[PDB]
Amino acid sequence: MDKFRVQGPTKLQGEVTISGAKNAALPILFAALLAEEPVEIQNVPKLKDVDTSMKLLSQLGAKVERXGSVHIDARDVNVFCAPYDLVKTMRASIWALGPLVARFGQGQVSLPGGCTIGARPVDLHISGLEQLGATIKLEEGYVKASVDGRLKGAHIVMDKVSVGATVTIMCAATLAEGTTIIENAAREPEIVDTANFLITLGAKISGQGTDRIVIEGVERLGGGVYRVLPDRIETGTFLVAAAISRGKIICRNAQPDTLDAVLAKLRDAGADIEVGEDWISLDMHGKRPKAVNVRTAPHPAFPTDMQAQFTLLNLVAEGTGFITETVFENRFMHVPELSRMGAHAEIESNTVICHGVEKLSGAQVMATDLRASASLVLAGCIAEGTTVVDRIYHIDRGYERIEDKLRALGANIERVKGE
Ligand SMILES: CC(=O)N[C@H]1[C@@H](OP(=O)(O)OP(=O)(O)OC[C@H]2O[C@@H](n3ccc(=O)[nH]c3=O)[C@H](O)[C@@H]2O)O[C@H](CO)[C@@H](O)[C@@H]1O
Ligand SMILES: *[C@H](C)[C@H](O)P(=O)(O)O
Repeated sequence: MDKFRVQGPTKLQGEVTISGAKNAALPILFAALLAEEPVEIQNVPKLKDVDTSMKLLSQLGAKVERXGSVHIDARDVNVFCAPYDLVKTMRASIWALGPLVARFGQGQVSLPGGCTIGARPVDLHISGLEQLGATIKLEEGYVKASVDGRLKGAHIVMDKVSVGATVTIMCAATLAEGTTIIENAAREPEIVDTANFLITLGAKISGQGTDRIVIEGVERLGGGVYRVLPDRIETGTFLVAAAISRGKIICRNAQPDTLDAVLAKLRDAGADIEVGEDWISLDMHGKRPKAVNVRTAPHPAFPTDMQAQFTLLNLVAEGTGFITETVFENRFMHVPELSRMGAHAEIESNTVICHGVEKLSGAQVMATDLRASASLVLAGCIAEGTTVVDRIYHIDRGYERIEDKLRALGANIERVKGE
């Protein structure tokens, strides 16, 4: 099992080109199960979850290939049970269910996996599909859905905001008979990107990006060419990397408007930020960041996917700052690991109270999920001495070539294999 050995401290500065969003590429790949003409998806990041999704789609009978772009021809899909091994390793696999039921009248998918940061039920996906007319039963761990004929449009008032369930309902509604209105819909940029991809195929959707999405079902979806938007979490991760190391960075192929909350908190931390049509620059002017208070919540509020990274920022910042996590109930595993590197923090229920220190010390650490693992690698870059982050395959799920990108910013990092 691979690890990253990092030698610190190193000031991270330079430039990085942001890859396509992990969390837009994934729902779009599964939405392609609805397409009855070939599709070309551009700017797809080379990530472990994308590899898993391509294999999963192939096992359903879709013809899939890639490089920068992924090409999919789902016209001959003929298997409606997703394979357990591919389903259980990530969260995105749940998105195979809705398209299979909407287009073929049936689908079976085991409960998903992915980030171990909460119980992560899928009750809202099930409830939404049931409201669209699907009959669903859970048996031996598989969610089995079916419908005789087409799904039927419905006015669905989500009783909890959910990125994934909004996607499931929106995608399935594109082939339903009639109009579907999703209330309390998640507004994330990836939902807007998935909607625009579906519209490219011929779907009729409006309201994406707002709390109310209206879908008018059509008989079938066609094909198209679509470019995935930039990864806002990767962008935020590199901006934090520059901030905590008192450096400067320019992120290219970025989309500033997907990061209003994050950029505002970085400015509160003392960063000098400028933005262009497709880039973001951050300069600390050699200064240590100032601690900030943060509360995660659904988009456009501060994203839970940037929470571990900002915990790190506060732990090396000037002063005390808190990080309140309201979206997931078990997303503080990075804290005890950063404490072993010399950080000072206390956890009070859903909030981490951070007291910034001047410098961290290298240590052997390990994170059990994607963003926590990336945060430990960033800590290693600025810590004094050697840090070894174990189980880094978690990072591969959401970052394309983080090693090369950090190295280009000045990091001393090596991927060590086999012990
Ligand atoms: C593959 C992907 O896109 N992953 C992202 C997606 O995950 P994901 O789609 O799983 O996020 P959700 O928004 O659905 O989850 C938010 C909250 O709702 C709860 N919930 C969710 C679904 C459901 O059926 N029932 C339920 O109770 C969750 O367990 C959590 O407490 O959005 C999260 C929140 O921005 C991100 O952190 C993930 O990186
Ligand atoms: C970590 C939360 C990842 O983004 P997911 O794919 O498991 O959601």
